[PDB]
Amino acid sequence: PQAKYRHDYRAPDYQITDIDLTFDLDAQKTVVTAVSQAVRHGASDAPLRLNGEDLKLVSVHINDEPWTAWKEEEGALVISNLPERFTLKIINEISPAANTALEGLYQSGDALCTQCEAEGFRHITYYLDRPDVLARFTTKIIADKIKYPFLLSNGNRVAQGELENGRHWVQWQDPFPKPCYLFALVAGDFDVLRDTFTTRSGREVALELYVDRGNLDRAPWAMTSLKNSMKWDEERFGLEYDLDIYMIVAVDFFNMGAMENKGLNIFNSKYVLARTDTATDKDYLDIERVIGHEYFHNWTGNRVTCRDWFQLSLKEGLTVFRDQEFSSDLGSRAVNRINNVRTMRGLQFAEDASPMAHPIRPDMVIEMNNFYTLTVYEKGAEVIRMIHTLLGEENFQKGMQLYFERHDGSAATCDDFVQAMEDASNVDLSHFRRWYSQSGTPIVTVKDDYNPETEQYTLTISQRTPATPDQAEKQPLHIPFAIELYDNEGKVIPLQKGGHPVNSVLNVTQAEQTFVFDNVYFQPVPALLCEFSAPVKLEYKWSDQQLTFLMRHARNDFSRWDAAQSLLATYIKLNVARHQQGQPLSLPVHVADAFRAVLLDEKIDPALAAEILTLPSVNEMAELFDIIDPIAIAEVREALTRTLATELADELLAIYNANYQSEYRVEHEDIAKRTLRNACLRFLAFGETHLADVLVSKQFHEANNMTDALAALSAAVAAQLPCRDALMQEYDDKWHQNGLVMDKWFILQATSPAANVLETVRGLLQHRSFTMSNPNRIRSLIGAFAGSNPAAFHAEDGSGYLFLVEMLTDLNSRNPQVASRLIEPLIRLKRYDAKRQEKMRAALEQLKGLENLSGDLYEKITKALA
Ligand SMILES: CN(C)c1ncnc2c1ncn2[C@@H]1O[C@H](CO)[C@@H](N)[C@H]1O
Ligand SMILES: COc1ccc(C[C@H](N)C(=O)O)cc1
Ligand SMILES: [Zn+2]
Repeated sequence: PQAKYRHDYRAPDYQITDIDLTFDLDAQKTVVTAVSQAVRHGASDAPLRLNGEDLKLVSVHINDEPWTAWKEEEGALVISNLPERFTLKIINEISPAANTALEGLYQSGDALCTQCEAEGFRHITYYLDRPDVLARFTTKIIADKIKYPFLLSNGNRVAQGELENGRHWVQWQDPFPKPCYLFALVAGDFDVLRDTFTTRSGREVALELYVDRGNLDRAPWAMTSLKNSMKWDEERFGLEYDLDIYMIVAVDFFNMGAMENKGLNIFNSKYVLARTDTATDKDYLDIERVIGHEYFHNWTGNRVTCRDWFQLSLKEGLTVFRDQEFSSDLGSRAVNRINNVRTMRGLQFAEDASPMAHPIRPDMVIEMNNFYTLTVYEKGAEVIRMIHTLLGEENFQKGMQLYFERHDGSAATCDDFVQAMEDASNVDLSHFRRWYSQSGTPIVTVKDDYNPETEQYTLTISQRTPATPDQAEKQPLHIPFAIELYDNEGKVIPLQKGGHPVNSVLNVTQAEQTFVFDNVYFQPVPALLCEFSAPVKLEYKWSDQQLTFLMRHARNDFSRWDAAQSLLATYIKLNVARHQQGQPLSLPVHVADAFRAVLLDEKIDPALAAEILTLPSVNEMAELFDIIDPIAIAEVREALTRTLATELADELLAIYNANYQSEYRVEHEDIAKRTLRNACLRFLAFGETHLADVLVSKQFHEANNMTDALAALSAAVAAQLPCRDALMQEYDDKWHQNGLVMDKWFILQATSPAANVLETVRGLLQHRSFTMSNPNRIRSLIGAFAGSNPAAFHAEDGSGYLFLVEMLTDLNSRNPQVASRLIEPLIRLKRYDAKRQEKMRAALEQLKGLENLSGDLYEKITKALA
């Protein structure tokens, strides 16, 4: 498995301009005919090197001459002695039914569908499987009409026919040149929800959502959200859909979330199907965001694509930024920002502190499917957001416009995007570019001084990024550091110096620097790194009173939340140390009082209250520590919940009841109230047993929507309430035939605090609703155990590691992409104590020795074991 390097990019020796594909479809043996029009750009003696995996080659012709000057080698078909311009014809066979990896053309239930990103098209035919080769596709699909009445590919239908022996065919054409990773094919029997969207210039677009039979009842929200996505992109970005038909297919078997194939997106059904009894508010909002994300790729990914895979963030950072802006504009901006910061600080930072650390533009990859990461996506988006902070909306949109003017219809680079933004705005991003090439989380240290004689406030700000295993050399970044200063009534102090305004985004560009502010008439309380203005760790010696002051007075909702997180972090760290000494939780009265104040403040948005009242997750807590003690973290989190539950009991029940809603609506104010209600229920579940048991069981039985039902259920499991087992069996009895709904239940099982969780999980491998053939079930049971129950995963007996090794031993062979996601918790071994580290290393060494170890796993194991 050889590493590939960004610096080794070279333009292709050959282009393909046009490809005509024919599929004689059958689940056991599909025959692919591919007729490509090729053009040599490189040296006249260079062979054409086509990529292919697991293909049975039938024939090779060049201008209809059977060719003799070719050879197959590992991963490749190398064709020699070609003319400058020619027609290549390849016939080859593939076997969809054999494809358990779900890469290429595969079976999902009774349907046939494709996944081609990143390098899946080479599993279908021999091709230039690189995203800087852009070709015009025509696709003819021949199949059994009964089995496959719908035959879909990108674009519009150009031809159709019927054949003997019950076969029929449809031919599609997509006018826009594309890299092969955006090819899609779907064949099956579906229900179809059909609608229309008219663009702002009057183009009528046919919208078509394909779902398995009997799922139309779960389709309208996804269609609503597609329309909302299209409107928003018009309003915010000025972008309109460019084709006549927009197709989405929801499939049950899919490794990732969804896929932006031009005009024919393919979605995991998790990110499509919803009705009020099956889906929670968070499912609704995730469908919204994923529908949006894939639609936004139509411009940022498809009309402008990636020169090479190391440029992935060019489309993914920017399309995540767009999905976040879409959700934030339609819904609660602060709740969005809060949750994206929780992901950054709790999950992304862990990656950046791990053996798999990489810059948002990687330099070295073994298996590109391993680089669809929190870093490339979420840190990628933070980097785009920083450009937006530095430029402002108007200049950022001028940059977007210049980026599309220069690069529409091409495969571009991250550097191209940054150049466009610099050139449009006249903001210098030369130093800023280091964010693309440097891995790891910068640590930003802030000291302050108030001089009452001169009425000046001085911030001394330093930065450093620690080395990471991938990069021994680090340098200072251009860090946009947003501040606000508050007087003692809570009013903002104007920032100025020498008689002139100073921008509140400080440019922190050196290892150390000072910023001096004049006409500061009162000692201020600072709000620092406002709206998480750069993806960094902040070190400032906060008093508890400065933090509770911000919770009361800060102008932006995010700051109030962030101040609450800073206040809790001190006390989480205190109590983890106490747990290690066998001492009970300790929490100052004034800290509990600040959370009481949030409960009783009628002026606070409920959406923001709910988030302040949602404790940091065990992953966020782990981020606070150099060495992670997973059992201490889990138990401290429960104890902190119990303490607050006891101290705030009466207020929690008052706010619980005050936020009752008889009508269920998927509307943002209503969601906010429900999130606050259910935030209170999490604490009330740790009340006196009999009170809690009744409250939680009542909500479970009386709920008129799945948000409320699942909140109750999750509380019964988290607090090990007497009603737990009955409620859990009630749910299984009701919902066992519905795998998406059962995933919620598997997550609850896997994340249970019960002593016997591992035994329960292992027994659920045989559950009627579980199967190792379905990525969503694997994620919901096995993934949630390893990744989201770090306490049971890191059981001192080592049983959690042994369990994961067993499951990876299967998955390595079955589905290496899912295996690679699931090994992540073992690759974090150097964050744990020595005894755990030795057990985790033994597990990794077992896996390193597997027969037929996948490249996907090999990459991660060898970084981990270094
Ligand atoms: C589809 N959208 C909205 C995504 N938004 C954010 N990250 C994603 C997405 N799709 C895939 N990813 C990334 O790939 C990984 C799957 O766990 C996630 N890390 C995620 O950040
Ligand atoms: C291995 O299968 C896939 C790989 C990547 C994706 C992500 C999709 N482009 C997105 O950004 O949502 C989807 C599937
Ligand atoms: Zn994407």
